[PDB]
Amino acid sequence: SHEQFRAALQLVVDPGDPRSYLDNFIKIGIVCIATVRSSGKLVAVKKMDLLFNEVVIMRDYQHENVVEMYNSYLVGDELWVVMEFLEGGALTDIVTHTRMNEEQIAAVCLAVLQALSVLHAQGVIHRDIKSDSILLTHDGRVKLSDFGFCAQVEVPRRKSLVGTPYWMAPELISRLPYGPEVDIWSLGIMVIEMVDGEPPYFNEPPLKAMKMIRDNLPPRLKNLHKVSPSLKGFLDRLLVRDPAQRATAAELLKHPFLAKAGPPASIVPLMRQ
Repeated sequence: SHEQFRAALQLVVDPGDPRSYLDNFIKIGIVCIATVRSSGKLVAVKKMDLLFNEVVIMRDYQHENVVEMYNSYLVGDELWVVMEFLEGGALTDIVTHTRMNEEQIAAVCLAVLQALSVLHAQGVIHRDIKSDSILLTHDGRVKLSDFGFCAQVEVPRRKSLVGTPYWMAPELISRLPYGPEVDIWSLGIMVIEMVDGEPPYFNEPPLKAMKMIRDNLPPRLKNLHKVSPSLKGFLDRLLVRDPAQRATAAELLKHPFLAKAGPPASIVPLMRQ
């Protein structure tokens, strides 16, 4: 915190306020929810009073798979963010108790990939890809959340120590320069999550795990006993230790595993329980 580091802040932010059109607020828990007098839509804000990276970077972007960040303001020492609110939860409330299928799995994967595919050419990297950063509509539509760790990359390589260890890239843990390909390794660990329910080494304290991520072969499935050879095949391309022999998002859409993705509706009954 500092009011000079908040100097390059205010500028990149709309002025005025939201409660000129928006009004019927209510603390819900996240913070608030208002209404649009023009239509009646409600929004959910997250108030406050680096992190630089969400505001500037993603204020220039919008995808149907990314919770839309509408507008940004502050009164005094307090930032107001209008945001696309959804009721439908995170994939973590699902993976942890029941066992998904390839149709549901395939749908979370390509959904996640539809985002990455444009976020990446656009020169940005999530850096915290895991089930926990995925949100769902009540209807069963799939989106990518939580860009509290992102950054904009001449400068095509990066090396900042960030994310969540059990999902991290070896090149990233190993302090070898990486690119967006890290986001690609993370998907596979989220895949292990969808099949077995947990990320590898999750029994371990994070740091030693980061060693075991560091110097063991790519992680293998404990299930497999109910695993179509196609999920292996897809899985088998994303868990590459050599960053360069690792498959690309552009490649993965063309993958036959993805013939099995289901509609939103096909996903709905997982949250229903």
